[PDB]
Amino acid sequence: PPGPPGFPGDRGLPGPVGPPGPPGPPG
Amino acid sequence: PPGPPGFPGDRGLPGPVGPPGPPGPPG
Amino acid sequence: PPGPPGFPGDRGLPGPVGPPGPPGPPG
Repeated sequence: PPGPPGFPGDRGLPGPVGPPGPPGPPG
Repeated sequence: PPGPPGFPGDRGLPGPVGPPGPPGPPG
Repeated sequence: PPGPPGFPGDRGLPGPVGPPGPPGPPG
């Protein structure tokens, strides 16, 4: 008889860090 | 006897890029 | 026969927030 389903996979890697933000308000 | 368990699932796909940084400090 | 493949892993989490932007214009 056929075996049972394989074990579910691991969660993926986290995404990369986001890019830098934009310039702040004028002084 | 039944066959072996199936092959393990693949790791999930990488997550999306993180959000852009917040605005900088005042000038 | 071996069982079917395992369910694929769930997608990774979004990355953390990017660095703060630079200081704003001198104004």
